[PDB]
Amino acid sequence: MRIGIISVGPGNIMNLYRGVKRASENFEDVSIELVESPRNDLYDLLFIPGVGHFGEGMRRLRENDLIDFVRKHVEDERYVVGVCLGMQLLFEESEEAPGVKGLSLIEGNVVKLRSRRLPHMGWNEVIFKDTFPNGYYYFVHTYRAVCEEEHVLGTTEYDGEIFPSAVRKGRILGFQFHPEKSSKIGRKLLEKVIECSLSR
Repeated sequence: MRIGIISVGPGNIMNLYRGVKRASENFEDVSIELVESPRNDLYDLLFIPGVGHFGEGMRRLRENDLIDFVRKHVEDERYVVGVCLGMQLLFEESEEAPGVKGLSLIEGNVVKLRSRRLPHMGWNEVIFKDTFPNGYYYFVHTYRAVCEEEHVLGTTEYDGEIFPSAVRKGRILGFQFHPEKSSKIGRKLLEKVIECSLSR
């Protein structure tokens, strides 16, 4: 159907765009658009990317009146996928930015990794509960989500601490790693995502 990628948030999103583009190749009738405002009608797959601090992430979302647009997609039973910082924005709050409310699309909060050597950077394994490919992905983050098991899609360890590298609540997905920077298994992940939104 129609895939949308929010393009306002911190960090360059062209990489995730290329990744999603090449991944939607093997299928068809797949439209990809960059989203800057609500001045677009619902997509079937909406990506919320980003690389930066929780606070700026939400600011670029509200400054462009995109918050309701995102909440609108969930209520309307559509697939919303948070990538990297976008995954964190899915929760209620974060230590990285006190007082700033998150999209609150998933019950839980965000806290800094316990490790002394931050930020967490490099490849690490992600073990999925189901659906997606176990394997190594590329992470670059300082914060992690803290949610209930019910919403844990995948896990990853860094310096003794295991955290949810992937989360799920209905048609809402979140990946703490960069799919577009995870080569083979990444494109495969993105494909599986498109694949899931194609059915239902």
